[PDB]
Amino acid sequence: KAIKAIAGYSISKWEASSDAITAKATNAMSITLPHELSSEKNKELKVGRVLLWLGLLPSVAGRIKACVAEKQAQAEAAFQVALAVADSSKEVVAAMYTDAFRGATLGDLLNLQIYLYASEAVPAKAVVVHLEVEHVRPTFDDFFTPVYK
Amino acid sequence: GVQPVIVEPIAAGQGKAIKAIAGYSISKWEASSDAITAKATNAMSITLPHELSSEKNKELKVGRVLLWLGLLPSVAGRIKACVAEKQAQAEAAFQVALAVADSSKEVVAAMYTDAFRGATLGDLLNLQIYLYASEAVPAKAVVVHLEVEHVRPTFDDFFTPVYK
Amino acid sequence: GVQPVIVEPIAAGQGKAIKAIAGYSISKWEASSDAITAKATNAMSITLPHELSSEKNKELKVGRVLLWLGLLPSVAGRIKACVAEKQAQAEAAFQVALAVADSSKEVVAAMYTDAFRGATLGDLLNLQIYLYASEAVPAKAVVVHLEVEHVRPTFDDFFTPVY
Amino acid sequence: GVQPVIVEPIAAGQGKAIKAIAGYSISKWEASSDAITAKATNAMSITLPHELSSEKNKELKVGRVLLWLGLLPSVAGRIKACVAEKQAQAEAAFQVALAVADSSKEVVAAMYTDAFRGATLGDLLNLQIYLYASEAVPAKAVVVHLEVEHVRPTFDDFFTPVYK
Amino acid sequence: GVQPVIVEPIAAGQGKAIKAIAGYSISKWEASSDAITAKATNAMSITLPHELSSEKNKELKVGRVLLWLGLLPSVAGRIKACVAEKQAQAEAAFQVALAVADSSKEVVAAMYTDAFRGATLGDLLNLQIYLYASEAVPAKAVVVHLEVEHVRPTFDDFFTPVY
Amino acid sequence: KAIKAIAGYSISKWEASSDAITAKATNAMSITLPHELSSEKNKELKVGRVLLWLGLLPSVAGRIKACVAEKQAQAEAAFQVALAVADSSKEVVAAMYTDAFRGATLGDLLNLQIYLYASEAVPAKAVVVHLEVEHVRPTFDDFFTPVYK
Repeated sequence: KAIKAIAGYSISKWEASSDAITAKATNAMSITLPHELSSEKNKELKVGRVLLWLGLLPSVAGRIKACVAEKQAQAEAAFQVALAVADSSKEVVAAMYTDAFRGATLGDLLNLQIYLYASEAVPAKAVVVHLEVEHVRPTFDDFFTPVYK
Repeated sequence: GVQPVIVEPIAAGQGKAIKAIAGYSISKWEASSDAITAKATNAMSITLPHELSSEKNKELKVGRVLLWLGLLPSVAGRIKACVAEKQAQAEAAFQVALAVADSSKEVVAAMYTDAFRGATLGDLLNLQIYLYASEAVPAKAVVVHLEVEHVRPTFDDFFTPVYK
Repeated sequence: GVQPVIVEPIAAGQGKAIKAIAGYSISKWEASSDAITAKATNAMSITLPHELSSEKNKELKVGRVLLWLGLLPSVAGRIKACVAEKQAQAEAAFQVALAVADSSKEVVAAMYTDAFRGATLGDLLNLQIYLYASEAVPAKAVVVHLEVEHVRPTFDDFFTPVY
Repeated sequence: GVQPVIVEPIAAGQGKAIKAIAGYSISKWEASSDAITAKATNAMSITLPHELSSEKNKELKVGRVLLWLGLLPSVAGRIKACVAEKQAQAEAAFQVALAVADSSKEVVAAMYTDAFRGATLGDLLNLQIYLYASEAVPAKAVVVHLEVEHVRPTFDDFFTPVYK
Repeated sequence: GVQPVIVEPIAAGQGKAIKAIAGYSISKWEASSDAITAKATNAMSITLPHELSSEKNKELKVGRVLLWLGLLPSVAGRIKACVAEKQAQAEAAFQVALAVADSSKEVVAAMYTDAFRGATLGDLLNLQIYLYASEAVPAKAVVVHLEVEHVRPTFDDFFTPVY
Repeated sequence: KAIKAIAGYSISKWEASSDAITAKATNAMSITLPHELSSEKNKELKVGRVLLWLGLLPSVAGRIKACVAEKQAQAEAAFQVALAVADSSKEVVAAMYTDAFRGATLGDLLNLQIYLYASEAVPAKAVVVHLEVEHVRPTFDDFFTPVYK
């Protein structure tokens, strides 16, 4: 089976491709909401659980780590405080945050960042980061936009 | 069975007024404009009053929003306006707006019944006002009026305690 | 389902007349205009009729105010009128008015349901009438009619004592 | 029979707040001061807010009035203040005042429970504020806060009718 | 008629402790001061403790805020403190504060019952603490204690998963 | 999901950074309570379960082990008697002590030590040790300090 969202909650999924990475280097990528949730009305919706997993090219060599944390002056120091890390050298390359954000809002996610690490040279678009975020269902999504505008 | 009716003419300012829902109050303020070039657009920021600019008061939920613009009796041209999110392109806000106030209609106003419902008063600072003109217009020639329904502030019926 | 409906055309002078609220009466007077420059505006102070200008009656409350203007039939163009507070700019009063009377529409009128509901007849001397015209207009071409409802005066059905 | 009691100490700003009577609301605003000479007095006019300066709103009855003054933490001297009618002599207003706020007390405030009851908001413009200083003080060194209980304005829960 | 009454003297530490309202908890932390020029004022930003600095907890509502300061016993003079919004003038915050803590009185404290009732813990980062002294005071001589009551956090009695 | 504390119990979390480590060397670090639990009144509170996990820098090479045990004359000999070890060469880098301390007090934890091991040179602050301790909730934590002091 799989994990089902609680009553009154929906799950939104999107992805973001990566840039080039150097050796023993760590990039910081900001989080961008999908356009359908970018309004001020929808930035007030609560957040439940958040799941991170990534997909590498089959020819990518070396160990790739990733996590989501708050903004840090030193990019590498994020991994010491993150509550879960997606490491490509174990059975499950995923990072589940079941309680790290439960109660924040979608507008709060713009204050977070995604940190990627690589021990070997990585070209552009080699890694794809998948983000899945559970949140309160939008209040009006079963109505047409009124015609008289 | 048919039914005959008579339609009664209505004078200006004679219709019914909208009433706020329980637990809410309506605050009003207006802002001036500056010069607009022919076939151009302007972006105008939204600034709160002083009495609603404390951390306590910027946590009040928003209801409905009304935007109506008053202009000089001698301005020639077509004026349009809307309220939307901040955009790189000022003219591109009209392509996605849910209500546009156009001066060449019978009612020059726009009602946003659901676009900003559930936001907070402090979130309103992230919205802008876009203003278009068909022909060149000078400054102060058009005034925009903004009316926001929001939760009634909790403590406005109490004197300040005397022991400071 | 669908209901058929017949709309009956009406002539001028057909239509309801608004009735004053209980305990109130309506007083009417008019003001004549002077020459107006094209694309300019005029301001003129409200003058109470001689029968309401005493201290006894300037303390009565105000309900609704109605404005309507009657033009010379030869006059053509566009005339606009409004009632507001005294303004530094004559034409700026149209940006803050809650109603404007226009001659290019079918009903040339302006109704103020709550703009002054609760003031006194003496407060009307603090207001002004603003008149705009797109073309030049000679004097005595626009007559401004005002209708005000107010609390019914209490001691007026008496003769003046002469003993 | 005797009765023993314990008196509990109270911290600053810990007492009860006064609540307005039915049908009334409280509006607040503050005004700055200018330089005061040693052993001298100043007369400060009273100006209404903008939202309460229409003919409709200057007909609202007044209830209670509270005057409390906040001053810099570094001002040396004694400061007194009162609200009274306009007078030829500024120092002579303290001889007839019903409540004087003196900075050398535990509670620095004055309550006027009956002096101005039954007047109107437009009548308040006829009153002044008198301010005394024992030693020389600079400008902006003392701010006066004024709180007026008055009848709740009738139409603040309604949207403006759209047909202008 | 007249009732006799005996007043019982109390020692320091005797007196009631205010209980937090249902559904709320109280978190306490302290801040140390630095050198203060005589007849001058200092401003210092509120820093949340590390256990409330996450996005999850900065969305909790605020009830009451209590301030009290503890001095070195050798320190003499007058110290004043208040919590307000950020001000262009450091000392102007005392003219708009709803309470001030003074060391020349018996209780050196300041209670804010409604000044911030309804804000968020993240809004406290928009406020500042202002400290004034009549004489010169060296660093680490005033310790500012803050006590804040807020909505009780919901998901904190769990271990961090490690699967 | 995650593991919830029993009735009448709360969980306190803190961390301590590491010093430099030599090759095939083992350091001993004493445990320090948070300041809010350091009083004699709060040192009498009972202890439930204790969890240890650590966060390395992504560029740290070599195998890092860690455990908490009693004071030992020989530092390395702790790993032979510890009931759980956090090894950075397996799926879960964590050490759970579900019954090793259940019944002791917080004052007893000052008699324990944390032992770290490294097979390669490690600079200062490279490892961060996270400690999570379940204990009886303090008896007075919903009251203000009385004003008249």
